[PDB]
Amino acid sequence: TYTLVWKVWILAVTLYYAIRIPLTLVFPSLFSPLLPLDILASLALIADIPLDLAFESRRLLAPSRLPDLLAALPLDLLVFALHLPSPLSLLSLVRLLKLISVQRSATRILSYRINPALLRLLSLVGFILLAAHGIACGWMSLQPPSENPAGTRYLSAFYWTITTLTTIGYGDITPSTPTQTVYTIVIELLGAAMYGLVIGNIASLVSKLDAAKLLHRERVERVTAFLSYKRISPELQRRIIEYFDYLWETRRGYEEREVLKELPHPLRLAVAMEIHGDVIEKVPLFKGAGEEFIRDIILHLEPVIYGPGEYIIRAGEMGSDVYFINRGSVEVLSADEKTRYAILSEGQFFGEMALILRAPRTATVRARAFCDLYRLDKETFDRILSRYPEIAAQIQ
Amino acid sequence: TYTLVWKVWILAVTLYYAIRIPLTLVFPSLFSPLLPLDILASLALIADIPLDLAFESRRLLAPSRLPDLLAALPLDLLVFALHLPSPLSLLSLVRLLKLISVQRSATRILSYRINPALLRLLSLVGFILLAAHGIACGWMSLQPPSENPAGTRYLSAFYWTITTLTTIGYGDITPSTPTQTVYTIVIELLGAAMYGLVIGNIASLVSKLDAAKLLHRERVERVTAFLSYKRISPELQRRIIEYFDYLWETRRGYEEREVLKELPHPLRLAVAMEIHGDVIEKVPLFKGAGEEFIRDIILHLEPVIYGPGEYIIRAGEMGSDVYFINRGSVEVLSADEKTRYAILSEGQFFGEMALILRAPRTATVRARAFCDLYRLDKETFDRILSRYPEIAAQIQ
Amino acid sequence: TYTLVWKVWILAVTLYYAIRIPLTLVFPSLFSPLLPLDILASLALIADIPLDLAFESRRLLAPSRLPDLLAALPLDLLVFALHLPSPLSLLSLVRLLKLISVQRSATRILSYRINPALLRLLSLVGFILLAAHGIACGWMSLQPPSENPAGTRYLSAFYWTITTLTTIGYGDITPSTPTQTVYTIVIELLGAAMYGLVIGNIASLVSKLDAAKLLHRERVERVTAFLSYKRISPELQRRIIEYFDYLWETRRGYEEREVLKELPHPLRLAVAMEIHGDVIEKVPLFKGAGEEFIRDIILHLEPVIYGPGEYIIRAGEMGSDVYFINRGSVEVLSADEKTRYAILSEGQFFGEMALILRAPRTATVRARAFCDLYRLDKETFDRILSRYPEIAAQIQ
Amino acid sequence: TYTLVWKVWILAVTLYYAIRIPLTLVFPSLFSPLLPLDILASLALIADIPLDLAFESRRLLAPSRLPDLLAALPLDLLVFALHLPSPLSLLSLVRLLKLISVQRSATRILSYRINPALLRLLSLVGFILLAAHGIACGWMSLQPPSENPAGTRYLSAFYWTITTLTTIGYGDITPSTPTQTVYTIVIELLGAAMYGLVIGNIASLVSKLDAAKLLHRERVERVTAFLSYKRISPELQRRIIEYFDYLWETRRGYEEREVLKELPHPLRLAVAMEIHGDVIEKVPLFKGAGEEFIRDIILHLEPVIYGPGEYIIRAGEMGSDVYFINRGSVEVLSADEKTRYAILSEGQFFGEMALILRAPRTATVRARAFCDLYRLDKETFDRILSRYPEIAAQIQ
Ligand SMILES: Nc1nc2c(ncn2[C@@H]2O[C@@H]3COP(=O)(O)O[C@H]3[C@H]2O)c(=O)[nH]1
Ligand SMILES: Nc1nc2c(ncn2[C@@H]2O[C@@H]3COP(=O)(O)O[C@H]3[C@H]2O)c(=O)[nH]1
Repeated sequence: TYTLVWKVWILAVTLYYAIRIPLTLVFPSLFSPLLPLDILASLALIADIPLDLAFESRRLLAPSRLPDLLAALPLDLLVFALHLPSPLSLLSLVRLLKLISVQRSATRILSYRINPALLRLLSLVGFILLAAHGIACGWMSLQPPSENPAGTRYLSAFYWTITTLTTIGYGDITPSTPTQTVYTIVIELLGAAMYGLVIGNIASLVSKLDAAKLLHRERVERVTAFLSYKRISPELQRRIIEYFDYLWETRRGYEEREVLKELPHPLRLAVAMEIHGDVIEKVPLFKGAGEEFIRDIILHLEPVIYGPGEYIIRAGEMGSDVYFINRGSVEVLSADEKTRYAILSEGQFFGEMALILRAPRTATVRARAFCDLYRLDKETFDRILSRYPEIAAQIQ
Repeated sequence: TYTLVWKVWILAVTLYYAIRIPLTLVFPSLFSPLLPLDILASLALIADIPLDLAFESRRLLAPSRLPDLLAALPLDLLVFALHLPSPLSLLSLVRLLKLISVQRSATRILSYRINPALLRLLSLVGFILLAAHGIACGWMSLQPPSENPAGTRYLSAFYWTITTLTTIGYGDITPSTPTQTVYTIVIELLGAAMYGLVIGNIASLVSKLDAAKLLHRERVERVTAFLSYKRISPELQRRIIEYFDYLWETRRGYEEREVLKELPHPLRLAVAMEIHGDVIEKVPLFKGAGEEFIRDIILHLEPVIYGPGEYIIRAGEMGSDVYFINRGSVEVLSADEKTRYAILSEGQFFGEMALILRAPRTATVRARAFCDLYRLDKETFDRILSRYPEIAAQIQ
Repeated sequence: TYTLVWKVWILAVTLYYAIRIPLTLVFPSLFSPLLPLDILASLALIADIPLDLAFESRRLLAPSRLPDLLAALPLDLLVFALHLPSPLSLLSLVRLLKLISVQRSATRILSYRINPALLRLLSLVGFILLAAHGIACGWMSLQPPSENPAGTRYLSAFYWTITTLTTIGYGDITPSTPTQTVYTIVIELLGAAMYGLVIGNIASLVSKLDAAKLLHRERVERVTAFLSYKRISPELQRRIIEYFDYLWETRRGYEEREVLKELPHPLRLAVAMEIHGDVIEKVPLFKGAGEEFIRDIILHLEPVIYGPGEYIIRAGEMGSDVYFINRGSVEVLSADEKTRYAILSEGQFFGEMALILRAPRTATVRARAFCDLYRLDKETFDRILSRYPEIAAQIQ
Repeated sequence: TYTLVWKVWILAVTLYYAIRIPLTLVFPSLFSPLLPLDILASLALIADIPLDLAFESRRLLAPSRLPDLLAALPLDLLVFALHLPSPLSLLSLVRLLKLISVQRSATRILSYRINPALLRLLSLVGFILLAAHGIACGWMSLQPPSENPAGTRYLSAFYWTITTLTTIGYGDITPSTPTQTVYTIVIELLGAAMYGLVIGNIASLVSKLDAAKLLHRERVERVTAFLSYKRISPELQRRIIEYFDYLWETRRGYEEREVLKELPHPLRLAVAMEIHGDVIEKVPLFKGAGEEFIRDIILHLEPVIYGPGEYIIRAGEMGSDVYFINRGSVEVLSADEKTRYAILSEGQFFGEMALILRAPRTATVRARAFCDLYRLDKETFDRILSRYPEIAAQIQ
């Protein structure tokens, strides 16, 4: 927590040089009442690399280290103190190689807090404005010298380098000399490239913007276009469509057994233990068993979703499996579907007299709303029951 | 159904303010014979938030609620009644924060009726025109004052703010003062950003436009480029290609067992019951069985597709499985493939003397057109037959 | 084959109207020595709809039929014969609704011959040029009338409507009147929209251009970045990389068992019969078996790929499975890897004394180049051998 | 290694013609003191096609060969020696068809060293600059003839053809004649097309730029948005999130059993042998077994990842499986979780008294950091142990 303020300070220092250096190459009337900030920022840039090594790499010559090395040394201040000429002063731009280090720091200190496409887009907008400043300083540099206030002759140059980079091109102020025209051609290429990069990053940002909502929309029309071929009845097709509308608006389209298959075994055990915690210590058949038994029955529960009105259990069937209610409600009717016995709710269960006995179903269990209930098969229970002899004697 | 007309009314009210307010900031000669519409619309905006709470959230200070709160209060009408000056009148634009609420309402009331990329594109076109109006009003505001009809001095400003935002840039009318030039730079940035967003949304809209037809086109060339490596004969390769052309033009490329695996168990049971309804109550071996038997044989049927001329059953083979015709036709030939016994059609079946007996095939069953027929294996039938003793005695 | 020439004729007729009608709205000095082509093309458009019904739909009021219906009737020729004025002549553009029918015909008569993105891009380029003609005619229409040759006053208008639609915007010739300026604003919107559609279709065309070569490139770096974490030796890692280079440059990256799983059972049987045809009728253990036996052993062969130098069979091992060579070569060495017994090639086999006997390996079988050989497990052979009693007696 | 220098020489020769030929069509005052380079380069182009056949195709009339054939012959030098006129000289551009051969050579000699989208983008930038030269030569050609230095009248033409292709369009220098205007329209179309191709390739380049980091970011929010529906506790949810942060920052998001399933059987055996090499020759139960035994136990090990504090083995449980530590550390506690017995590290193992015996767990094994350990089930060990009788007698 005390290296992040140092990274913010280094970002401020390099942003300071990025605004100041091409502005003082044009005007040498600056730098003279402003040298102490150069002193402070140069000491900061030369002292960052020991703190770049220690407390940053443990917790000096590399192909991914030398921009910071070339940015560290005071290659500037010699130019502005000794009045080096125009084709030789330009090496004071070597401090601008520091921005690669700040890019590479910012693309990992907050890379998973925010979207990687959005971070790249914001970094590109920052570099484009910060480069439009330098291009405006260059255009202001190679103008014919005339008496003009230093605000207005910068304002026209910045207006020109925004008109050229965004490819609008009013053409109200144009090149005159050939040495202006070569500079104009090369920044037309750079402006078209930057605007292509911006359109590419926005196209990569809004393409993946709705993927969960588009994948579900494709999966819901694949089933519909298939069942229209099979000449299905429209009522059942409407029931399937309202099932998918439920499954989108509750758990966002994702199937249960394919989400918690991407967890390892102890975390999947922990999630299933947290889910079926207030349910499994209620049945009067698993009481008195060990903790070894509950962890093995709790990993073989299978989720199903019954719509409103679906017959879970018909009276008079064979019947094999027990059902644990998790979210919805359900009702229990008689064999003639008239006399309501009772109503069940979440945290309860039904069908427990099927794991131990070969009796046929004794009632009709109809769903009321969407249920989201789990089930346990008789074969799976007796398969993982064969290795526990004490409960194998308990159920007999 | 009576809240949707209220949402349409609120959209009309906020669109009314979005057109009117920057137009009356430039011309104070309006608002005076037009105050009653302000009264009606302000009452509507201040009375929407009780109906935003009740009958909308049940069926007041939140980070996703405060734009509607700041849009609700009559922060306007005080400016236009008391003649507040130019840098202070601009807070009458706070009503324009209402558009966030209308965006968030419209992106969920009709989000699955239409395409989410198309909805975002239409909303962006709406916001771009509705913002081009305000930018034209701003450009018309900071002009040098001269006698000019109020239609033409708006028409040139709207022509300018469309020439700048779409990045054409004729340059026939340009900035003159510095305070115009700063405004021109900032809306050049906004225009390049909006046009990047439009190109990005169109690129995300037409990329996923043919996905079902492109996925099948990739799957049909992956098989062809693989079988060209194996040095396959061109006749069988042409038969595979016409198989995939059939499977595209009938059920749109999708495989049967991977479409109805994305349904839950009761809906998959209901779909299979609707498909094999007029077929399974015709065989003279499953008649007299229970409803528990039919629901378990109907879930283990496996679809296959035979091309025109494919040998389904050769006379003299071992033979294990029964076949149920669903869509196409098929013919039955003798052992020498000469004397046609009969012809079968949809709704019928063949091979029923293989589930119960160890006799060899008694004829040759050749397909005629594309068949789309289901089959049932003998091992699967006898596996799910072992738990039903009465039909296990019936077949003996 | 004789309806395609009629579709080409209808495309020529509607392209004729699309070039001619806005050009003759500006110049009424045409149409008079050119009426017979109108007669022929109008008869063609009114006679296409019986051939649109018969021999096209079997092999009259619908929401996808009425553009052809409105294009069929001679709503034109009345305007140009009776000299209808300017705001009323424009309904002669209703013939231009025929292009929807030609679009919908061309997007299905050759939809799978070529790429669906490329077809949409070419159709959009056609519509953009064909609309730039009409927009040029409109700009030429609402000019101030002056004596000027009819080639040059069209050439400047077409130059303007290409400068505006491609968003270059030289600005050398501009609007003058307000009624020109409104037309300029609306086609600036249309030009920005069309150029957004072109960039979107090119971005959707070149994104999926290399998918087979990019998917393999991702799969080859996922394995490398994983095995670099496990601290693997660089020699084996180089051998894995040259394996993937082989598997790209021969069968284009695709795995064998996931390509021919997307075929149905009879076509998969036919492909496996064509592959293992000149191989399986060579072993002296399957000779004398039936055709029922070969079709069941041929569906359980499993492909493996051995690199140059990989030990297939080590002398002295347990050994269970037989190997069928398909593409590469292999060599057979002794127990001390010195005395070469023989060399094998494609179409041959080795390890046949493992299906019938519990003897240990008798030699060392080293690969020489990449082999691409199939294998058959002993358990699978004896599992599908248990149901054939005669070969079960033959092998004993 | 000595054909790559020849390909570089041919690329240099065709780049030489691509710069020189349209520049000498405008100025016939060249070519005369510069013919010997034409002689050398023409001999190179006519002698490349024998080395294109031999040592390139083995290691003459084809639809993918004839551009090189038409580029080979000296169709030039006759024009510049005999002073052919303007509409007939243009066939000297046929040498420019050589660039297709260089494109097709470069798109395969270094196609998997670098990114296929990046290669296409760099090739398009090369072709766009190399075509902007020729378009500038054409614009310079059809100018009104006036005395002007040959550097400046080229510099304005290149400035114009960069202003038009990047769609900026200052409009400072414009067409004058109609024959200039037709050329301007056709290169406006070409410039809009090229800039659409550049934006499309950048949009296809930066879309797939972070796929491994975006796929993991989607998989980590799918689990979180699902477990928020199940009303899970925030502490376990934080533990799941830090698990996924570990699994990203170590092995880049990929699951173990789905990476080395995309290898064939001998390479998967070799990778597992390299991983479990310094581990399996340490247990005092597998010592004295054969090499046939180790290769079969080493293919059935299953990876699991325990977080810091997860109970691997609880004292008093049933217990079945043995665990092999690979990367992390683990600690062994007593039944009351107080007295630390020992600490284990990588290369070691625990739980070996579970494969042979039906005793219950004798301690508590808690993880300390992230472990990355493999396990072997008792049922799998005894299943692959049943076919080896000597170790089946050794364990008793
Ligand atoms: N008969 C009966 N069963 C009930 C009642 N309430 C819940 N159930 C459950 O409904 C189940 C349906 O018959 P089961 O044999 O599956 O076991 C039954 C009970 O577990 C009730 O009031 N009467
Ligand atoms: N009891 C005991 N077990 C240990 C010790 N160090 C490692 N272990 C392993 O811890 C395992 C836990 O009990 P096991 O029966 O699985 O087998 C035990 C040993 O293999 C130790 O000091 N004491």
